[PDB]
Amino acid sequence: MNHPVESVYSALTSILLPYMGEPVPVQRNCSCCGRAPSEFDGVGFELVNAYRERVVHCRPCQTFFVSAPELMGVENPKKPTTGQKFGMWSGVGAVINVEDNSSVLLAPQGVVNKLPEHFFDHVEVITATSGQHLEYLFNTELKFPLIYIQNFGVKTYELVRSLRVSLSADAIYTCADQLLTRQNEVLYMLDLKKAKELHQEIKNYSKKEMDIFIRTVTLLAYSRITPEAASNEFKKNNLIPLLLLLPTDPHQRLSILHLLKKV
DNA sequence: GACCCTTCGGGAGGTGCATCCCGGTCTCGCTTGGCCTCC
Ligand SMILES: [Zn+2]
Repeated sequence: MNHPVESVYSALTSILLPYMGEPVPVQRNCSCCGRAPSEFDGVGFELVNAYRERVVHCRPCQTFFVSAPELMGVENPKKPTTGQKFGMWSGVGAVINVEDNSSVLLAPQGVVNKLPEHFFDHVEVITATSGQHLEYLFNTELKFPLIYIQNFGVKTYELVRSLRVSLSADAIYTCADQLLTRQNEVLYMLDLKKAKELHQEIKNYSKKEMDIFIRTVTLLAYSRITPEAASNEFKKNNLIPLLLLLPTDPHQRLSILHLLKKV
């Protein structure tokens, strides 16, 4: 009930209830989220995946494995009778406003084309690829708390177990269907407040100065240039006030630099 | 049957010629249904 998968379900995949079906009561914890059945009210969906594994899904988890061609379009013409699945979407992002329960679907142009017009009524779909997700996050006024599924992907189990609610702009969790262990959440943490202030301060610097700053920071983060050389370049180009806004973590530096080079 | 006394100075390069060219890969880290066999 009080879990991110329920939030995304109610906001985004509660549009496919009429093609979902009646759950079959179960006694084991859902294999997809992994949470105990105490919050599923004792019921569940019994299902077999393409690897012939007996899998239980809860009401939120099962929505990712539902075929609704009449609502989500046909994903592959070679298999008409199965449609686009939220758990099989790769390169498709989604921002879930938990408090408002509204959702925006950042899908590429091909996915938008495959979606029937009935889908756009329930879900507001903006045409954007995986590269323009950060553009949408940057420009749009996000409402918190929210769940930012950067890439729905195909690893639905790792997407559900990666779902983290982003309470504020300081730490926006980019869930991209890769298991969000505490060891790789730095790659999936988007510090949009710092990125926005760094972009605001990038305006004071010339295009050449900002290209030099970005290249120096990227090379240093990959240990291609010595810190002495990078410091010399920063001092010669007067980029120290930019550096004071950088996180000390090189992976965070790379993430925010990707954000800057996208905007 | 004991020492003698051990040389100088020359003069020590010149050239030529330093290639052509190939030809730089497949992959794959996921799930699903369709189709094809087959216990
Ligand atoms: Zn579940």
